Amino acid sequence: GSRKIIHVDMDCFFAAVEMRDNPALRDIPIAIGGSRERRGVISTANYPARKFGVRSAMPTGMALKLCPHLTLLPGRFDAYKEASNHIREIFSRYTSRIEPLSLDEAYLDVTDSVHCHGSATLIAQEIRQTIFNELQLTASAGVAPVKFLAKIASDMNKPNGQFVITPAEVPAFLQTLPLAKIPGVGKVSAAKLEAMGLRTCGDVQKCDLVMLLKRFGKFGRILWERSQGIDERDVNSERLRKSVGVERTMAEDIHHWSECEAIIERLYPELERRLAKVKPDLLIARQGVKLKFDDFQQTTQEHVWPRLNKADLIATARKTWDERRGGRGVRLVGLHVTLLDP
DNA sequence: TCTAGGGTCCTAGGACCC
DNA sequence: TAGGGTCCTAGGACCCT
Ligand SMILES: [Mg+2]
Ligand SMILES: [Mg+2]
Repeated sequence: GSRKIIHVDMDCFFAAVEMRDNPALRDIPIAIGGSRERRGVISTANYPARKFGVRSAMPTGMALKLCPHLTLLPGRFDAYKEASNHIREIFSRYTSRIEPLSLDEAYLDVTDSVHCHGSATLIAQEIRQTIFNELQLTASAGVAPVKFLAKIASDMNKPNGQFVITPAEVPAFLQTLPLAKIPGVGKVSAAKLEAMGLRTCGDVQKCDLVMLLKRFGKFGRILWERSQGIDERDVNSERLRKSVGVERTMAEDIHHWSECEAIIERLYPELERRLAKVKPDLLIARQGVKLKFDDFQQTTQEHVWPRLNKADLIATARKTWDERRGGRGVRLVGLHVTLLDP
């Protein structure tokens, strides 16, 4: 009983939308990201910019040093949300078994699909073609028997391509697969694994589950499982958002409580507006604040609270400011709510 | 170069309950 | 009756763009 999992992933999503809506941007290096003066980072870049080394999460000052002609865009999030809604509606034409992971990607379980003669390869191709036909954006896709391999596979033939891993091909694929390619294995984990001589899934296959469990806890079981292609996580179409946050990094650090309070006055109506979209009565489980300091340590303090309330967020930020700032500049202020459970 | 803003999930100590 | 359970909370790795 092998499943058929597709992972669909839009190509250079934000930049692809901006190029479609303004073809003057198609052939020059562009990126969505905050300006160097706004102390921004790159959200994403198109391929002309990626050629210079520009990457997501790169500080904008670095991207502009690599690519002096980089054209920087602020982002049009309703445009991306509209594209997201459209591709999820296209997914629904093939299956209801859809787990979105972000605006531009989703897992599909097409095990029980009768479309395209049961071929997940052809379903993926048809989805990608339909997306191009109806949105004039391209997507890539990965097909595999489990989630994480499908998600890895969708990167292998990007842009505008796809890659299929059959069960017969899984062992050879895993043997030299870098651990850092597994979603959830990030820089810190890959470095700790590298330092004990573990770089690939083939390396972890030579390890004892008990050792990994002592050395990493539950993460060690996930590493053990993924390194032999085990991933029983079902595609789940019923996940719901659990939190809403609004935060801003200032162009210059602030050093005075008056400046912090003034920023919160701007953030609060935005938090209220976004909460009201999903919870019109503003009823919540917790609310709280975030400060990030000029040396990049960050603190959050949140608490049980029944309904979004500005004065309590200001009061809480004042306590955090007085108690934890230690004369440092503050580069970021944020507000936060935790939503009621169901 | 100088480090975003939207989030999910896991950990772990103490409070609290029995 | 010596420890078994379950929330509150802060922090941090990690994910997407
Ligand atoms: Mg993408
Ligand atoms: Mg994606």
